[PDB]
Amino acid sequence: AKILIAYASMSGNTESIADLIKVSLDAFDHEVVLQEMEGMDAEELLAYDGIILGSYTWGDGELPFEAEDFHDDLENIDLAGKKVAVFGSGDTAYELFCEAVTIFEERLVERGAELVQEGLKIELAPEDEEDVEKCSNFAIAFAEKF
Ligand SMILES: Cc1cc2nc3c(=O)[nH]c(=O)nc-3n(C[C@H](O)[C@H](O)[C@H](O)COP(=O)(O)O)c2cc1C
Ligand SMILES: [Ca+2]
Ligand SMILES: [Ca+2]
Repeated sequence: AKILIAYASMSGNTESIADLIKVSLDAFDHEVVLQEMEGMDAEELLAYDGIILGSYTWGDGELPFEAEDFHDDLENIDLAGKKVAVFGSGDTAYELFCEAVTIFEERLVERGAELVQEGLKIELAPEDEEDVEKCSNFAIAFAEKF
């Protein structure tokens, strides 16, 4: 086991970002598991060397209902030594664009994880050239940390 991508997606935008990151991480002969974070016991993260969380942002910059349980679930695990990163899909029409990226970044650092880079912030779906290149650069820099 190596790198885990746990994502929360409702309309598919964050899921599409998770798919792009995994494919890049595949090209480096890493072991990349792709999972949804809902109903996922947070204990599973300790089997991995790297962990990449991903979530969309819901009302008033709050985590979606599905991700707050997993976020609170992280309260009781030591992530010391785990190299982590965060991504998310939001909409700049809101004041708190991709607050979920900041929320999960603080929580992972709050539990001893080594945050290797600033989170990836995509608007809506990664359905154009520079969004795909944003994901491609983010995933490669994470692989350079390994
Ligand atoms: C009711 C509602 C509230 C939202 N609030 C925010 C927000 O506070 N900040 C933000 O960046 N995006 C917000 N969004 C936009 C979603 O984060 C955006 O549509 C995202 O791409 C959905 O990702 P998904 O396809 O993985 O579900 C909101 C969307 C809805 C419908
Ligand atoms: Ca986009
Ligand atoms: Ca663009």
